[PDB]
Amino acid sequence: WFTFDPNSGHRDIILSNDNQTATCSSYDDRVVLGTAAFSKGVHYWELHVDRYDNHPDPAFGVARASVVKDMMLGKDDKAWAMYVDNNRSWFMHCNSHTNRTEGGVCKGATVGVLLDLNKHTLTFFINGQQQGPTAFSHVDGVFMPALSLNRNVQVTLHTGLEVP
Repeated sequence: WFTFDPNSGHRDIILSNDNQTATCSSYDDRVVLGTAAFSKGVHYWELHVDRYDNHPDPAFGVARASVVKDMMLGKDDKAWAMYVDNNRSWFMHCNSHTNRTEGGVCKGATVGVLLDLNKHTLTFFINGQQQGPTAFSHVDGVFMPALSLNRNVQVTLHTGLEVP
């Protein structure tokens, strides 16, 4: 179980619903992290897309605590993310794009994030279906759940979820 960390986020992040819900005041992407740090075991969580207006690229994944908070997740070397619009996703890390996958998100979609620190992998799901191949492998160290979004998106966190 974790929530959004109100002390982790860019100041433009807006938390609500006992810190289970996030949006942003900015049209620029801003980061917020979860209250959990993972270093072992297998973790799965979901983000429900409460609101998706226009054509933004919210991003979902995991990060080091020192991730830059005022840019899309995966623009620096401290986050591993899937960014996704209404049409398609990309995987991003270190501002490098891999594995474009057709099929995106919309209001009512769910994004699932599977951080497997036994196998050292990060895998994404949309609406219960794996999105692309395993996104990143040989992932090591300590990760916090991460989100970036702007004012065109609102997401609600669902945690304490059984691994599929």
